Amino acid sequence: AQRAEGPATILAIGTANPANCVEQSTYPDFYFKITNSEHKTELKEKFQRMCDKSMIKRRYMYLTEEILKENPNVCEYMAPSLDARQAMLAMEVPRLGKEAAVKAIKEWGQPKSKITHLIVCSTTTPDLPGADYQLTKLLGLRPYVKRVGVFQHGCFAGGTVLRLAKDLAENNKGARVLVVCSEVTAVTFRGPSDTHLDSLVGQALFGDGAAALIVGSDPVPEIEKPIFEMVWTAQTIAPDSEGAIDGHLREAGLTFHLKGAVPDIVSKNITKALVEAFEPLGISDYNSIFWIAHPGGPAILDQVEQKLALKPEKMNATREVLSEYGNMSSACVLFILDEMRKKSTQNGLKTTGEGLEWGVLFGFGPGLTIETVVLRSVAI
Amino acid sequence: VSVSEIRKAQRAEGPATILAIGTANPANCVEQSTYPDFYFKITNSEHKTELKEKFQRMCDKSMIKRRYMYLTEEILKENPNVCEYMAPSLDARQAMLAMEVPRLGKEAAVKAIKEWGQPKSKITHLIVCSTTTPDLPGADYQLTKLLGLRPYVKRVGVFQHGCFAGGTVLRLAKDLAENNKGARVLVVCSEVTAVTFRGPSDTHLDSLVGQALFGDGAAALIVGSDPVPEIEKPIFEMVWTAQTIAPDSEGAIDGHLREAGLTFHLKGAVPDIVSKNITKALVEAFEPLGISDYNSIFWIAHPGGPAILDQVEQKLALKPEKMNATREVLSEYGNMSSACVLFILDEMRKKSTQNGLKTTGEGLEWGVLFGFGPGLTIETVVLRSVAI
Repeated sequence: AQRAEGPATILAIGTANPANCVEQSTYPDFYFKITNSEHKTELKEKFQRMCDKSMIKRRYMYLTEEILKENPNVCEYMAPSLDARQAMLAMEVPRLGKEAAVKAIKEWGQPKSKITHLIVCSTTTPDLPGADYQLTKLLGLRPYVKRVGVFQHGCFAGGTVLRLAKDLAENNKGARVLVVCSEVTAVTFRGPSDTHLDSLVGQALFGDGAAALIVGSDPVPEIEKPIFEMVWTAQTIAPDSEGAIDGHLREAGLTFHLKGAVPDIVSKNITKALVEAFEPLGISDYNSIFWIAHPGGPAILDQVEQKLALKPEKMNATREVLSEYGNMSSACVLFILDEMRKKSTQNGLKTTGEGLEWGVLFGFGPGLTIETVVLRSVAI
Repeated sequence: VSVSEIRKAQRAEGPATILAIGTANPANCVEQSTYPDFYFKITNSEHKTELKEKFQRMCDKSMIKRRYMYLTEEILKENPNVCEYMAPSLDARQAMLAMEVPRLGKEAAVKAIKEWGQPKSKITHLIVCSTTTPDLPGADYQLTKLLGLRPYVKRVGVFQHGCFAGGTVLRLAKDLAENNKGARVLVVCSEVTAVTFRGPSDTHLDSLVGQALFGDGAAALIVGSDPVPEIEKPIFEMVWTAQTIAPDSEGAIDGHLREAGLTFHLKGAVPDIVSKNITKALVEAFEPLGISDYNSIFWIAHPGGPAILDQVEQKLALKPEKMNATREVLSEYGNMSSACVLFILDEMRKKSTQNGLKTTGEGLEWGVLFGFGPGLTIETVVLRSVAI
């Protein structure tokens, strides 16, 4: 009587962001000023076009004007600054993650002493113990909670944590898994450089945020309220994409090397992933399922939409999150699930999935990995 | 189709079982008896006569005969900051790990797959563990590339967990294999001291003890539920798992990844904390089985240090033979972090076969595996042996 009976189900969702709201319209002037680069006028025009095409209205950042003034080495492009950044991360990642987790637990409505497993995900973690240990302490969870830390996986990790939570919940009766994704740009922020150009795109897209979930099989009637059910999962590496998205954790912090073929590679490989997931269910109409896609950038969304001839409405929840929060790495897809279920309830639809039955969630990231998670909605 | 019908046809049936084990170590073998002279010379610290005496004592009582290290005198001579106690050297260490962790891990994996005997294309999941990883993609990606596994292998990287992670990967493999029909999980723990090696300091004796104990190595396993009779060959079966944090131990073992690489800091007495919390971990795991005599089960314990083994043995009044397998690995390889407990499982099963015992667990039926590490974490895995 140790294994569970039904499908792993999402029972709650909560999110959080740093208090500092940064409007995109005025970021270019701010960015080039704080990094003492107002004189490279031309390079500011390149960044100007990147922000105008980003389709982002605002982002939230732990890094404030004061903190940047406190750390000149972080404002240069490549200066020794890892130690300073690790200190910021050791405090903020767990704090922001706790804020989101508290809201998820409140929605769930059960004692925190009932949480049996914990999965914590962040692009990087500064020490040993990892962030999972820190969050266990800050939330006051059972000392014997089973922990798993997911670090340096990157932008596709929203799918990864769902994939892990599914097996932990389904193979253990009574198991209730707290999942937390917390991302903070203190590890990636740096000054502009007309040489390292691709590093510039991250400064125009990346933002801060955290999202938490409670996942479990065999929901208790009325006491717990299902939102979405997980059905099948997969992970794969796109062919001829090595180096498409690289990252290096060094003494100058974390630097990225993402080329311009990214949008092309993702969209060209999206069809195979969909067939692998839905052909077994006899589903061929991709406008008949609800969508959740990691908004790595606007181009990825435009080409997937064009490639499959999706109605513009399919990418709505995804584009709404990109517009109001920017690219929060692993946390994005979880924010999108929240936006979709809230919007559906708001407009009086019949299911948490915009009134539809089946859906799909995609994570995209380093090693040009594509994570796929098939979902099913819940009535009303 | 309904989700219910899908779930029913998706799950596996029996308990996760270890089907093969393989290990590997760097080619450079370092004798312990003469390490003090070697270490103080390469770090240009021969004028620290008193400090060297202390280190000689540490090495003499470590119960380690030798270790294998990727770091050689030639490499050390090319990286001057790596020889200092705390100088800017992370970038150089990252380049070393980027190559060695995946290379050493692949060597062990090839041996495990050979024993298993089945196509590499049938591996559905991959778990790679290492104290740290230098880039994005993580080491799990590189191993997949080096081995040529199917691109759709489901991967999970376990980084910055530490010395207790040997238990962590078994705990994860248990759920991945048991909840997915046909799943075959390749598990790899690869540890390289290039990330922790540093010069001696008379104000950081805890860092120095680490220089006397840590060694390099990798271990690989194939784990799966529902073994094909007479084709696949079960070695050990997993029964139950647990993880806990010892009370009042925050600070006992901590590491920091910084510009000077990875450093460790201790607080209190680790051996005492482990030995005082071990009985409760055992009672909770074996009470349900009706076992109170710990000399009646086979043992696998993370050899963090010789003192932990001595105190555990004394606390439970174990016969000398109980720790044979554990002490053999500590003696022949040193503390290889997460990989240790996996080397011990291999030693125990090989010796049981060699000396004619009736089960892979020294002729006994039940056994236990313990992992100890940062945030004073204790991982417990209950095991059942296999006949002959």
